[PDB]
Amino acid sequence: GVLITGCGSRGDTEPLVALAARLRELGADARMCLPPDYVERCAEVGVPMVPVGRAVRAGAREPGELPPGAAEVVTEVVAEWFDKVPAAIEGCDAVVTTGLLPAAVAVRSMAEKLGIPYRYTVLSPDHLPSEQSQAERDMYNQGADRLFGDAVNSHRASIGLPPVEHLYDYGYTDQPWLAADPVLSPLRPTDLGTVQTGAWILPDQRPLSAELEGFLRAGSPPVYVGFGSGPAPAEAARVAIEAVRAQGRRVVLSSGWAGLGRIDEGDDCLVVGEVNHQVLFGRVAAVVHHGGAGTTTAVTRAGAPQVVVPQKADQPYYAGRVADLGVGVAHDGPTPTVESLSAALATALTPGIRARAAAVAGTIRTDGTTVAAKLLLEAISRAKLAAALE
Ligand SMILES: O=c1ccn([C@@H]2O[C@H](COP(=O)(O)OP(=O)(O)O)[C@@H](O)[C@H]2O)c(=O)[nH]1
Repeated sequence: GVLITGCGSRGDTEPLVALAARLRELGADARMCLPPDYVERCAEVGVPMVPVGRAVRAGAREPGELPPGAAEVVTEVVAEWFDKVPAAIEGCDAVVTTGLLPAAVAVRSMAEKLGIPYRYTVLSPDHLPSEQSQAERDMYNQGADRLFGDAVNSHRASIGLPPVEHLYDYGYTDQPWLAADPVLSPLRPTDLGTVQTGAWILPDQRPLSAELEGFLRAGSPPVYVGFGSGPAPAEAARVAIEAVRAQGRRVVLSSGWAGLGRIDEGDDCLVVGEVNHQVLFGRVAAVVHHGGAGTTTAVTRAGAPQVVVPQKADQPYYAGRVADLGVGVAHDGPTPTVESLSAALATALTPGIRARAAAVAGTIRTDGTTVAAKLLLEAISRAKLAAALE
């Protein structure tokens, strides 16, 4: 089998689920360890998953309950991953991981004990160890060793392993994969070591809800607005609904983890939970979003013009890429006004940008999980998987 693990928000998780589902399609018994947020997501695509640790979404936790990334709970997190992974990693021939470092180091430790290959994956080029300075890598290593090195080493001893240090190097490896689209996120030409697979995208077969189908059929193509797993700007729903209205468009408002909702009873608005983005984004006039490596990839592949309203990370990088590609607008700052979002939308709603977005869509590959599957085949070899890829 193959074990796939991670701890993070939806963007850290969805690519992993994509890889797991692809591996199962290719005849490999891929299974996962993920935070409990993702139970429904894995089940609906037929991927076995073992929940590990605290929920990542605040609203999924108890009041006052700290997130898995909180420094205060790191000892517990390390213990939990060492407790729950052994049953899942049994019978596995390789492990692929992204996300939270203390969890990743626990997972690599268990891979090391079993003598099976471990691969870490990053989702945007700026996160590659080789894109950090030496001083930065030193700093990350020292921080990790100091914060949770003792806990990791205690659990390593419990399974007979020697101590390890430089936990950033250890968790990320010396050459993590880059599961990111090369058009959207180009890798510098001098980097020969990084394997850039393309984004890991699950071909989404889920139907749209009856309510969303009805909404789409009942009028002109709407504008989607959503902020994904992350925070939304002050007055986000009001500003976005009013700005979209100003452009003579209907609104699909994704509640997201921020829990956005309608501002009135207007029938020109539909509030949605989880949706099939691949399908929906082909049926909207534009997408206002946080940029989100995964969301940006989905929008770009769907060919919808964009307004990127970056909040944190990472996200300003994607806003800039979208603007550079000419397929959308990089909103100036994290907090739109009705005026600023209206202006950005007007630009994103031209026939020209529609054509540009349509063209760039065809350049975005969706077979990154097949590249990853082949990489796994070669790592394990050094059966049904070789046969399926042939
Ligand atoms: O209703 C939704 C919300 C999210 N996604 C997918 O979840 C991923 C979110 O990726 P991103 O990197 O933007 O994650 P975030 O920053 O929101 O955690 C993308 O593949 C989205 O298309 C989806 O299919 N439907």
